[PDB]
Amino acid sequence: GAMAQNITARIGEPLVLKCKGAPKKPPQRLEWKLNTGRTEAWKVLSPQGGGPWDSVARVLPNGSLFLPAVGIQDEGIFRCQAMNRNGKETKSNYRVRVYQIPGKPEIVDSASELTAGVPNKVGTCVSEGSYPAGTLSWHLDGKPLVPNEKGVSVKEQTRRHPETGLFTLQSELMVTPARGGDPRPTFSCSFSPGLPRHRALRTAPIQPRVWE
Amino acid sequence: GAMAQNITARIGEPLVLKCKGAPKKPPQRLEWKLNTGRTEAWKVLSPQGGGPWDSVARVLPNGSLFLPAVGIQDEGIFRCQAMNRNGKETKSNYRVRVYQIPGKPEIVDSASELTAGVPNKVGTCVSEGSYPAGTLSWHLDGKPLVPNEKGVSVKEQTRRHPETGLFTLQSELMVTPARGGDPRPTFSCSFSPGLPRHRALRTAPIQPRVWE
Ligand SMILES: O=C(O)c1cc2ccc(I)cc2[nH]1
Ligand SMILES: O=C(O)c1cc2ccc(I)cc2[nH]1
Ligand SMILES: O=C(O)c1cc2ccc(I)cc2[nH]1
Ligand SMILES: O=C(O)c1cc2ccc(I)cc2[nH]1
Ligand SMILES: O=C(O)c1cc2ccc(I)cc2[nH]1
Ligand SMILES: O=C(O)c1cc2ccc(I)cc2[nH]1
Ligand SMILES: O=C(O)c1cc2ccc(I)cc2[nH]1
Ligand SMILES: O=C(O)c1cc2ccc(I)cc2[nH]1
Ligand SMILES: [Cl-]
Ligand SMILES: [Cl-]
Repeated sequence: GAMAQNITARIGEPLVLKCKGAPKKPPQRLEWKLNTGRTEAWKVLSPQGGGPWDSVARVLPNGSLFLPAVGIQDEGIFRCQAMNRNGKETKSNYRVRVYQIPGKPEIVDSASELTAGVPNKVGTCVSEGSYPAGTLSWHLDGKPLVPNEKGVSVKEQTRRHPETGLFTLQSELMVTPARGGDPRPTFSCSFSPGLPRHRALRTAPIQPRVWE
Repeated sequence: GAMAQNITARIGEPLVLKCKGAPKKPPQRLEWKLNTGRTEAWKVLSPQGGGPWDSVARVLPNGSLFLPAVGIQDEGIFRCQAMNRNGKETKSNYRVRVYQIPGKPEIVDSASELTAGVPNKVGTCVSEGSYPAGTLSWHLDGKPLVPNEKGVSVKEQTRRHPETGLFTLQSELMVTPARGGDPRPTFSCSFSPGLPRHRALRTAPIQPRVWE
């Protein structure tokens, strides 16, 4: 599309979008246009408001668009077009992407005993409540574990909450420890969000014992 | 009072205040308490809402307090008290101060001719639409002009808009130019807001001719 300001809105939280170039108070010649999961192509919202959209998004006195609680279906394009007292036309363009942070990831069914030279199920990492899905990754003593390599194998699984649409991730790690290695390695798991500039969450490490 | 987070809210703009430690969605055991120009001591606001206060401030689904258009009377203390699913009590304390930026200051009735050795009316600086009042200051070639020093005299005036309560400032500068000075000095005027970390606004300079 066109050049836009990217907005990352957290699910459940309010969102205010500024209509640039609008008078600070009524009277106002402005209109918002949005194309989201809630619309069939473009929907026009006006200061006068009215109808079902009043429960989703309303134009504020200063012309900004206000959404009291952002949802998954509010992802999309939000545009404002305004005329000021001097007659200049000003346009605002926002690309809104929504997200939710999962709870802290947890390692379940961890092994306490690993045999070197044979495949071993190390553990299962679980992360619940993310949007977008994001990914789970494993770490050995700080170094990321690369799947399908040095005897490392990972299986992954994704479920969706039937009501909220938030994602639960599950990742099982299997390793074949090399003969003559660290007898007490430290394994950990991290959740990486799908969105840029978002922090990664890490589990408490597990430290099984290995048989050389 | 108690330790608080300072909030500077612009008049006419929405304000969202987070209720820390609250569940992200209803059901919620929280309450807001506010003491502002609108209240007689403390007023309690609840998620259920209702009554005239619904037109001024409402608790959002995530527990935050939302004011669609802040006014002068909204200055004051805003507190939230919340219990989470684990039973921990969390308190939020906000000291809200409101403001409005005036229009660009202007010099009117500026003189084109100053006689050195006698008092001369240099000009009158005008700033309209500020809250809080703020102050007007004069500058000679970048250097601030200190009133009642070196033949400098300033007279000041403050008016209030009868409906909006915003302030209009007026400042008249008189100087006695020293014999043997800059034949074309540059005078300017600046508005300094009453609130900290807010930028100063400066007028276009005036450059009269001075009389040796
Ligand atoms: O209500 C009106 O008269 C009015 C609405 C509106 C929306 C965008 C532009 I550019 C001018 C406008 N004028
Ligand atoms: O009338 C409106 O709401 C409106 C239309 C429109 C077209 C391109 C861009 I960038 C912003 C816009 N805003
Ligand atoms: O029924 C109500 O009290 C009520 C719901 C609702 C949804 C979005 C907006 I903006 C204002 C609202 N008021
Ligand atoms: O002027 C008013 O009373 C007023 C208008 C208006 C529009 C959207 C929302 I959310 C709150 C509002 N309050
Ligand atoms: O009656 C209720 O449900 C209720 C409200 C409320 C507000 C703050 C705190 I700490 C506990 C609370 N319990
Ligand atoms: O125009 C309306 O129906 C309307 C007024 C109004 C005042 C405060 C809040 I929070 C929401 C509002 N909606
Ligand atoms: O979940 C609730 O009780 C609740 C809905 C809702 C919609 C608009 C506004 I402003 C405040 C709200 N609070
Ligand atoms: O109702 C109360 O007793 C009460 C609530 C509340 C919220 C924040 C702070 I700092 C002090 C408080 N006292
Ligand atoms: Cl539609
Ligand atoms: Cl009261």
